[PDB]
Amino acid sequence: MELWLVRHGETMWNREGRLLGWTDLPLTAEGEAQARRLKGALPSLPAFSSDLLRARRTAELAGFSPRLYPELREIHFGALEGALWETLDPRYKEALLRFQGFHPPGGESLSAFQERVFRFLEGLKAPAVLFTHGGVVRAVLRALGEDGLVPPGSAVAVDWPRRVLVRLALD
Repeated sequence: MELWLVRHGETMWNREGRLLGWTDLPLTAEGEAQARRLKGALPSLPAFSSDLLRARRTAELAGFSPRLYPELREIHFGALEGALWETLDPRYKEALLRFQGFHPPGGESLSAFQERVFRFLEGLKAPAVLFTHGGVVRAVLRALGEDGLVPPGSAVAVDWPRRVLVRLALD
């Protein structure tokens, strides 16, 4: 089934390189500009969005009025929320780089995160645009066997759960 996933615009923790999960930060001015650029570049499909501010706002600026689902949230980093990627302990860094065996204290395991995301995708009954997060887009792209890193404010379309259709970045 055709699904479009959008990585929300940038927040301050993107340029600062800090893990941003359930911490509810707003978009930066540039993050809002990235979101506005998506208007007219995405299909007019039903829209669903993570309830976190940065995702909701990206959807709004992109011209949508999405229904909110926390199931579309970024992974909960637990005690690692706000941690600088640069100084992350090797165990955590390798786990995130390899996207495996990640279980932050007080947070959500990568396994639980994947089950959450894929369960939500399975429940969709028709093509839709999903305003979400970097980790969600990454989980989907990786499950489809491709590199999962995409720019903030960019999108990807996939035929779930078979293949990636397109990656769309604007400037």
